[PDB]
Amino acid sequence: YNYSYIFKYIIIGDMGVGKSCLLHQFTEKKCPHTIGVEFGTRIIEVSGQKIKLQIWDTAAVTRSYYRGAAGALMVYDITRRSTYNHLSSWLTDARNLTNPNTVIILIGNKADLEAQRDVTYEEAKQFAEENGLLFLEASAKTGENVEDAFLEAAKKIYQN
Ligand SMILES: Nc1nc2c(ncn2[C@@H]2O[C@H](COP(=O)(O)OP(=O)(O)O)[C@@H](O)[C@H]2O)c(=O)[nH]1
Ligand SMILES: [Ca+2]
Repeated sequence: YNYSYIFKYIIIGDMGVGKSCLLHQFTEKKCPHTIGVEFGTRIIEVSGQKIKLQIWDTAAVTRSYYRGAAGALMVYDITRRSTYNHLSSWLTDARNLTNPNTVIILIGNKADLEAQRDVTYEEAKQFAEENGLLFLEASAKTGENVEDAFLEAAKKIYQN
């Protein structure tokens, strides 16, 4: 496919929140023994425009990809409050290490584990709003809201 832009995304968050899984769900749209996908690409369509997305689970060239990041998916696990409590630390890196146009989107992953919910939708939304973040709850496992996660960022990126 004949893209016209390249948006670089980072994905960041505590270990085990589902970053690789989110990346794989988005880039393959579908192996516990594996380390887990680190990097991926996908040509999406956003406002009648074809854009190549580069997506990197980042946890020299790394610093240069950071500085050129159009978007940043900041991920927590809704079943583990500690991953939510670490969000201000990730946001500091996400802001400090990228550039002034970088669109940050908060993702509350593992939403399918509803019986294990440890963080409310509401408190997380208030954090997002306070910090000017887009915010979705998602499930990398089922695929619920995973495209929207990547596509919502991309639409806001395109407006600049
Ligand atoms: N139930 C559920 N498990 C998930 C989800 N996303 C990831 N996992 C599991 O969480 C574990 C760690 O996921 P991974 O993507 O490697 O996390 P990472 O360390 O953030 O890259 C694995 O056993 C995944 O199968 C999800 O949306 N729902
Ligand atoms: Ca990973």
